[PDB]
Amino acid sequence: KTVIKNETGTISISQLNKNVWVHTELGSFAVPSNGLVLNTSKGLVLVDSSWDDKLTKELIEMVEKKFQKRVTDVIITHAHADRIGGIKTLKERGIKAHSTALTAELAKKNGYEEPLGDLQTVTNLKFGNMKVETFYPGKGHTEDNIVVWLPQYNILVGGCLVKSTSAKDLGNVADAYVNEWSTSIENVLKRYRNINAVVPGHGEVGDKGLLLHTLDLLK
Ligand SMILES: NCc1ccc(C(=O)N[C@H]2Cc3cccc(C(=O)O)c3O[B-]2(O)O)cc1
Ligand SMILES: [Zn+2]
Ligand SMILES: [Zn+2]
Repeated sequence: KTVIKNETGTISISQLNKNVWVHTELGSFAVPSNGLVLNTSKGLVLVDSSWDDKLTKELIEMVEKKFQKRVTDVIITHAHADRIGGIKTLKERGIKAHSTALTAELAKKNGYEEPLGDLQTVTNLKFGNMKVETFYPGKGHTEDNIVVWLPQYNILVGGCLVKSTSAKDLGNVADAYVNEWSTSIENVLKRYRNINAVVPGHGEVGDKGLLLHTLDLLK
């Protein structure tokens, strides 16, 4: 798979297909974090920003240069820093920051600028030719965590709800609901029965197996 790094190695993008890339940044907490870059005919769309504004700026600038179009939209998958840390950069550049109402409320509570709160339990978006579904499966990693589905590729962005193979514990559970997290995972497995790739919030891209791994970690 084609991989491209910033001048520092702190930012990397890896191609999943012609129009879909994973973006990965190193923040301190040293912790890598994943999101998605969608190359569409109407502009770039990101799933999740990054740890802070410095990295988010760098990310945007890298993909805008490479793909020769603007970042127009970002989907924020919950209100923690690795997801929403760059929200100030998005707002001041006129980049639309989509989220559930709950994610927006929690962002505000925690002193972040507010994303749009436009996403429902199920929301279907289209950016040029690129179809994007957002789904709130229930509480897990956080009370507000959502997943993102690309039905044209059967690619699932699990976010921090979904642990990577390298993860040997549930990680940061300060704001988690460990009794509901299994049901929420099961809700994802029920909705998306045929998955080609699953992108975890941290770690290597996997498949449906990452969902099953997460269930085992919850026992
Ligand atoms: N409510 C206090 C609080 C604020 C922010 C964070 C936070 O930014 N957590 C992120 C960074 C991180 C650091 C280490 C592991 C994970 C993980 O996904 O498990 C991980 O993902 B989080 O979204 O929880 C946690 C608690
Ligand atoms: Zn989190
Ligand atoms: Zn996380």
